[PDB]
Amino acid sequence: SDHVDLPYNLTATKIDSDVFVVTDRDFYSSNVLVAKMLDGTVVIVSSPFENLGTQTLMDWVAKTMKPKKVVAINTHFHLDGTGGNEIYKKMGAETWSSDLTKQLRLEENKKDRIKAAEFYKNEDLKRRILSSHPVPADNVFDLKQGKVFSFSNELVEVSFPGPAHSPDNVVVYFPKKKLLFGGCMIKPKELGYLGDANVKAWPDSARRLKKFDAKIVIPGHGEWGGPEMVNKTIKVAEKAVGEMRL
Ligand SMILES: [Cl-]
Ligand SMILES: [Cl-]
Ligand SMILES: [Zn+2]
Ligand SMILES: [Zn+2]
Ligand SMILES: [Zn+2]
Repeated sequence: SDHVDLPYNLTATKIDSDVFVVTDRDFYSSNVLVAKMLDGTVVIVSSPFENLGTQTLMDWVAKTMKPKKVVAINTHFHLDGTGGNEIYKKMGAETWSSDLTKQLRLEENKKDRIKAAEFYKNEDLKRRILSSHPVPADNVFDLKQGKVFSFSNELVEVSFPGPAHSPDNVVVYFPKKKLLFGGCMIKPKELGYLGDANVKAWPDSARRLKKFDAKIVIPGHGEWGGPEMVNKTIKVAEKAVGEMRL
């Protein structure tokens, strides 16, 4: 069997030695990367949307990886990105995002909760959303400068290719495994939710991802693939630019 099932319909799939994709199937099949470094540090990129999914993920991480330390990197300000911060903190993980991601999270938190919960089209999901209280990351770097983590010389590179799915979207590259977590700016079929998107800039932003020697590219939603994920995304963004007359 090619996956393991967790509570709240999370799925964990192994894509490499020490690398898993955990997918929150209740909330739009949101992908979270979990990569164990050689020195025992567990790096988590993105998050499930809310507290029950995040707690389920961390339970599974503690059990299966026995991390010496966990570092969680928010990819953008949406809930698939910041929705895990509350539980990441409570479970002793070190949470990181860009400054802009933190600011947009704080701004989003001012919006009327009830109205914002209407996006969700099943009552249990709405309830879980309202039951959580998303917070920004505790640690912050400058968006345009990005940040390189070093775990005993194993590098994790976070960088900002430009606005696309959102103004703050960052990618996470692991040069050792040639792994790019492109997040929600990887859209090989259709762009999806446009509420924070910059469609006109998206082709150029995705194009900057081509410099990464990626064996595997992981999107925010749906199945992962190779370097071609980026090229498809550019084609998709460019088609949208055309249809919207931008
Ligand atoms: Cl929110
Ligand atoms: Cl998305
Ligand atoms: Zn199953
Ligand atoms: Zn998003
Ligand atoms: Zn997303």
